Amino acid sequence: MKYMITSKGDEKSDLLRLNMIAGFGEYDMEYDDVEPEIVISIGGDGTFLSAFHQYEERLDEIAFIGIHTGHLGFYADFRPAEADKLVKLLAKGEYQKVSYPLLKTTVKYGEATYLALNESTVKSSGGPFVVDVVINDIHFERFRGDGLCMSTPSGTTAYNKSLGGALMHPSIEAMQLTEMASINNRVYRTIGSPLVFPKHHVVSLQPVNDKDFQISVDHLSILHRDVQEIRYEVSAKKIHFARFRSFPFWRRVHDSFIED
Amino acid sequence: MKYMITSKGDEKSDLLRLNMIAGFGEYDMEYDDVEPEIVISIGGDGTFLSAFHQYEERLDEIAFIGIHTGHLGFYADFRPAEADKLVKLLAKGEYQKVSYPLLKTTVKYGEATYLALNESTVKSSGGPFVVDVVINDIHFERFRGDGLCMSTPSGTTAYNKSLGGALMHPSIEAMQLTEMASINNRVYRTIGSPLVFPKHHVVSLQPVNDKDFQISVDHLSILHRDVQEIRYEVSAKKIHFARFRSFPFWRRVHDSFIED
Amino acid sequence: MKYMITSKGDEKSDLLRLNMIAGFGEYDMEYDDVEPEIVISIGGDGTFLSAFHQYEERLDEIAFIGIHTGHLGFYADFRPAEADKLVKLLAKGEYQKVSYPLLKTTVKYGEATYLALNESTVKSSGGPFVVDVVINDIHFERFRGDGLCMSTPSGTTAYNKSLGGALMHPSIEAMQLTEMASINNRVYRTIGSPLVFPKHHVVSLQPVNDKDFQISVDHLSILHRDVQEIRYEVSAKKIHFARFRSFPFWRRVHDSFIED
Amino acid sequence: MKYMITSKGDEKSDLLRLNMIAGFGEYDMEYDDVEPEIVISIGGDGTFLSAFHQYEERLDEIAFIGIHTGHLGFYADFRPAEADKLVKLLAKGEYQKVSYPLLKTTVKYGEATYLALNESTVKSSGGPFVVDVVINDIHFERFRGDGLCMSTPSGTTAYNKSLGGALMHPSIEAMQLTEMASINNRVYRTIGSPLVFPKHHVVSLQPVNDKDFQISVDHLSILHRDVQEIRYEVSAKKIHFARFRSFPFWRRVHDSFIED
Ligand SMILES: NC(=O)c1ccc[n+]([C@@H]2O[C@H](COP(=O)([O-])OP(=O)(O)OC[C@H]3O[C@@H](n4cnc5c(N)ncnc54)[C@H](OP(=O)(O)O)[C@@H]3O)[C@@H](O)[C@H]2O)c1
Ligand SMILES: NC(=O)c1ccc[n+]([C@@H]2O[C@H](COP(=O)([O-])OP(=O)(O)OC[C@H]3O[C@@H](n4cnc5c(N)ncnc54)[C@H](OP(=O)(O)O)[C@@H]3O)[C@@H](O)[C@H]2O)c1
Ligand SMILES: NC(=O)c1ccc[n+]([C@@H]2O[C@H](COP(=O)([O-])OP(=O)(O)OC[C@H]3O[C@@H](n4cnc5c(N)ncnc54)[C@H](OP(=O)(O)O)[C@@H]3O)[C@@H](O)[C@H]2O)c1
Ligand SMILES: NC(=O)c1ccc[n+]([C@@H]2O[C@H](COP(=O)([O-])OP(=O)(O)OC[C@H]3O[C@@H](n4cnc5c(N)ncnc54)[C@H](OP(=O)(O)O)[C@@H]3O)[C@@H](O)[C@H]2O)c1
Ligand SMILES: [Mn+2]
Ligand SMILES: [Mn+2]
Ligand SMILES: [Mn+2]
Ligand SMILES: [Mn+2]
Repeated sequence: MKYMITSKGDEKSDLLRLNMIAGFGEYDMEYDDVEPEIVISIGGDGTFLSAFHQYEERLDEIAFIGIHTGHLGFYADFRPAEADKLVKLLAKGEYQKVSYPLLKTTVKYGEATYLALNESTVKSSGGPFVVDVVINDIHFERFRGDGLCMSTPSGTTAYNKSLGGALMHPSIEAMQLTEMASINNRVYRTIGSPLVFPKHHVVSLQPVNDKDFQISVDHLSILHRDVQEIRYEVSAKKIHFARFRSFPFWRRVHDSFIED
Repeated sequence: MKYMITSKGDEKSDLLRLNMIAGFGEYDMEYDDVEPEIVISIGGDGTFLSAFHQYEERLDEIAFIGIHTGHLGFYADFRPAEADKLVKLLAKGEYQKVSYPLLKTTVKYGEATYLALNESTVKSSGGPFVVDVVINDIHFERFRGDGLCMSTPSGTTAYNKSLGGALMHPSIEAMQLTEMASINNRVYRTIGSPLVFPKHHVVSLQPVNDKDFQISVDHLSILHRDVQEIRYEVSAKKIHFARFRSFPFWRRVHDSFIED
Repeated sequence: MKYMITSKGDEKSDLLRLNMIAGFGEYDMEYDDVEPEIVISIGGDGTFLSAFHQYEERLDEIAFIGIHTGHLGFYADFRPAEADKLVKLLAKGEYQKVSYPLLKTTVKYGEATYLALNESTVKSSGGPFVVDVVINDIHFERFRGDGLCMSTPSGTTAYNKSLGGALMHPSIEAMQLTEMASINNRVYRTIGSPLVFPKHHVVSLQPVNDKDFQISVDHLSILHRDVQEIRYEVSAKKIHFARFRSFPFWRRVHDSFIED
Repeated sequence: MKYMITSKGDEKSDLLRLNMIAGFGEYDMEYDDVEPEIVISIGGDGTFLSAFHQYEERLDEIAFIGIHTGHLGFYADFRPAEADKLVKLLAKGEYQKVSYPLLKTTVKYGEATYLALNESTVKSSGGPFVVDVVINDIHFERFRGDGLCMSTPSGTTAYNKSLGGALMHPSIEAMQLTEMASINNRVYRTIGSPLVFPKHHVVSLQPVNDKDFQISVDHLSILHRDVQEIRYEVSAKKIHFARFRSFPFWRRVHDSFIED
């Protein structure tokens, strides 16, 4: 099988990467960073997201694995001392594949599309943020605030969590929308609660006055000018994970927020 | 088709009920309150929940319809002035059926089972509330607080909403757990975020010291003594709704919280 | 100086109490549990609150000291290994006094008054909770929910904190009101935010339908029937603390919630 | 008395301004926009804040009055139809003065000072926001998130409110700090609760890595580069309000968020 390794670029990660490559040479496994089937990320969650966006054109051909040399390592399944055992099990093909939903963002002018593994958010180019929120072509609310966040299931432990969103098991094919500091008074009104949307629903944001927005997708943040629409839907594409040990989502959540 | 009507018992509701019965007599529709196929509720959401728990043994044989003479009327599809048109459309059979998920609660001693349309909650019999939260047999957290709430999708606009939970579209077969005033300090720790569980997962609450709990199911509240386990799962049973007009969940939410 | 010691009644606390009494005998200090000037509490925060309510008639004649053999120990200034040094410093009179504000609750029928060191809360006798909230004789809101909490400054780290309230430095002579799961929809509306009231303001709760309420004051909880009014104001009375080492409130907060 | 009027610049406001000037000519009142004693603002709250920052060097020489031709008008005491009666009462000197606390922000490099009527906030220049929070020279927490907000009492109905802060009566000489989307996980920890600081306390923010910050003061937002410290304290200076009718803060709050 062809494989690649992405390193956080610190010393431990580079060297762990050199050892694993050397380990893989002992199994006739071709390192190919153009068309791999297995992508290993050595670092934290930012390094893993970078690895994901490097290969966003080949998502179904690839299965990902993270190694935790970072701080939190939510998407990681392995600590550095397991790295040698990873090489072995991965070479003999003893793993099963797990798929998590992804988020499609579309931006139109007067079209760009993006895939997010954690979330996509929207803020103004500076100055007040005001958008209308249209759900399946019904006008739902006019949002005044700092911004909005739309999150995948596995993204709900991330920025979504800090905004009061719910944590969502990734077997549920959904996306979740949360507010950033909404204004609510006599004249302005938002739902307040996060909203959880099923696979077949479309949430569109439409400008009211200013048409420039700071749009983010995972760690990337781009300015879009003269925007007509930002459309959110659950993607048809999925990320595949290589699992060698049963490591349930809720245990992952527990270890990351409660203890160990 | 056999049918029954439940009234809030105020004057408008009783009289609207008398008129509809008289209307139904003109179509050879048998009023039967033992084995109806259609149950009409005239009142608010409490009246509708009562109607639901009256027939919890016959859920798949029945389709429900609510008429709003109450205050909020979330589960209502009709205002009183449409009542005459309801009789007609229902008699000629021009409706489609919509199904929403339900919540199964099981309580064990040393077993009682209940079905909830909004939610089931747990509090202490007075004195401190402390439980361990076990998800799919993995121990997730020890909860110290006032109580916990587990909510259906259509229940998320209800008590769940007031506790900071997310609103959840009812096409998603899930249940959602939210905290009531959790204690978080140097020594005590909860997740904080609401949790959204898929159909196949089991959440069990297990006592730590006191074993008496105030358990609620929709409007009903019962004391249980010497409790060993409270087990939550998404039910295999569903509630069926008779729909004559397309009335999407998110429009229902909008009309109930934003305007009109 | 006359003194008393209250023990949590576990083995460590009783024995630490016996040693300190024996230590105090070496200084001609009269143990008097009727009219002490110094009250030492050995246990956690519940033990300290009990000690406070034991002497609520003699608040300005007494200065309190807590010793932490409990779990959190927010009101504690000493760990058990410092107990011997406490005896000494307290006998030679090398301490300064610190005063924190208290909360006055008045309940009227058709009058009972209470002093709270943490907070006083109000819930229904079971069934729905609905009250009007009158501030300085202006009608402010009608509250529908689970209950309300009114907290002293030093109480804001306690139940208030779990309800989203702000932490408040005790040099500020104020009381703070927070909601328990308020209902907010098209027809029902509360402020949502906690409210912070100055010394000279009066907040009165007035029943709407049910007139029986579960009223709490610190760890005590009493049923009141046929209630006409619950009136909250910042008390004229203060609790005095004996301080031997500078131990600022914000450091106390840090040690209790962030680390150490 | 010398006086000036600031207009929102829409048609109603300009014309209401022309009429009031003409009204004031009938009383020998000198319009002076250099050294007035009375500053009238015609518009919404943004127009009023602009009026405040225009005269921040002469705060004790001036008393402010707002006229509501905007949308919310929190700082307004008058609607346009009262404008004629305002001219009269203000000319005959029948008013009393009300003073609200202000917030001092100091920024140091390797000093700029600002006065805020609502709040001052801090965010990064793009990229992650990380600061240490030092209270009275004790290190309290390391904040990771989107930013922080420090608010006056009368500012607590504003941005503070949208971030979950408490509303604070302006007789309390305090400032309140609230988080913008803090990150809390196994490794990162913030207090979460808002913090309310008394007049004599100093809160200093100190950079950890990036030293460029987007700092706001009311409607103004400035980039500061190579920042060493951001220091918050309750100002010695106060804003004076001209009151002709008793209009209590809590009634103002009620009218702005509950109804009318
Ligand atoms: N106010 C906020 O909470 C906020 C603001 C902006 C971005 N973010 C998150 O930061 C992500 C990307 O930034 P970055 O990781 O490259 O730098 P970063 O600023 O260090 O990310 C912040 C933290 O989020 C963690 N994280 C990332 N994905 C997660 C997930 N699915 N579940 C739980 N935690 C997760 C990171 O873990 P590691 O320790 O392994 O790096 C890190 O601890 C965004 O996708 C976004 O979700 C959060
Ligand atoms: N702190 C809280 O928020 C709280 C506490 C206890 C119970 N509840 C809710 O009250 C329900 C049953 O009580 P009740 O209706 O008989 O008396 P209730 O006290 O009047 O119910 C409270 C309000 O919830 C509304 N409601 C019920 N189901 C809803 C839903 N699926 N979505 C949105 N709103 C909904 C009711 O609407 P109507 O105006 O049509 O009656 C009423 O406005 C419980 O199942 C529970 O969800 C809420
Ligand atoms: N949902 C909630 O958060 C909730 C519900 C009811 C009561 N309470 C609190 O419990 C207090 C009395 O109960 P209890 O202590 O006898 O039994 P408790 O149930 O053990 O008290 C709960 C926790 O609050 C802590 N606590 C008490 N006063 C505090 C303060 N000023 N600041 C920070 N933490 C404080 C206690 O500390 P220790 O470990 O030292 O005992 C304990 O960790 C009430 O006054 C009330 O504030 C909280
Ligand atoms: N996410 C947020 O909530 C957020 C973000 C940035 C700024 N702000 C607020 O906006 C203020 C300045 O902006 P702006 O007014 O010029 O434009 P703005 O964006 O229109 O201000 C937002 C709203 O805040 C209201 N407001 C201002 N001061 C208030 C107060 N003391 N109490 C209650 N509401 C108040 C404004 O009232 P009017 O209708 O009369 O204009 C407006 O409704 C800032 O000082 C800041 O407090 C809020
Ligand atoms: Mn990272
Ligand atoms: Mn009801
Ligand atoms: Mn205790
Ligand atoms: Mn404005």
